[PDB]
Amino acid sequence: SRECSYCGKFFRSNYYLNIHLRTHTGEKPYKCEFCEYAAAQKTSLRYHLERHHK
Amino acid sequence: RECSYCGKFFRSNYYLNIHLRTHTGEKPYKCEFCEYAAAQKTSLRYHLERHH
DNA sequence: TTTGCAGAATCGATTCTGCA
DNA sequence: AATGCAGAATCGATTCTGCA
Ligand SMILES: [Cl-]
Ligand SMILES: [Zn+2]
Ligand SMILES: [Zn+2]
Ligand SMILES: [Zn+2]
Ligand SMILES: [Zn+2]
Ligand SMILES: [Zn+2]
Ligand SMILES: [Zn+2]
Ligand SMILES: [Zn+2]
Ligand SMILES: [Zn+2]
Repeated sequence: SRECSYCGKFFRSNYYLNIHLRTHTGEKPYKCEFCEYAAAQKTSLRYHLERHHK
Repeated sequence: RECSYCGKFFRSNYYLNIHLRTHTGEKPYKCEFCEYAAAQKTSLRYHLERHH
């Protein structure tokens, strides 16, 4: 589907809905190699690298 | 009135002392419903309003 | 159509400031 | 002057979206 069971928002793809769901479940598949930081979305990890590891 | 972490200036020593918590992470405001702790009162107040 | 990059927008959480 | 409450202003870690 494309509607969130938690917050009711509708998304443009099933693909992004499933990414969006992590925000409510806690699931965070992108692990920082350098610390114990994890992120739901690639961009959060990328920012985390640029700012805490430099 | 000057902070030694960030160099910023403030209007008073009272507020400088509160400002330092943002760096030191001393968080005297404490939620009696979750392990949430804050440096400034407004943060604890916001926290109570939407969580509890 | 489904997946993905990339970076701007968002808005929760915090800091700053007007006034007492 | 020093303290303090309250909300305006700001910030930034994440979400969302133009594009491919
Ligand atoms: Cl304390
Ligand atoms: Zn949702
Ligand atoms: Zn969208
Ligand atoms: Zn890291
Ligand atoms: Zn580090
Ligand atoms: Zn400072
Ligand atoms: Zn709490
Ligand atoms: Zn929360
Ligand atoms: Zn910003």
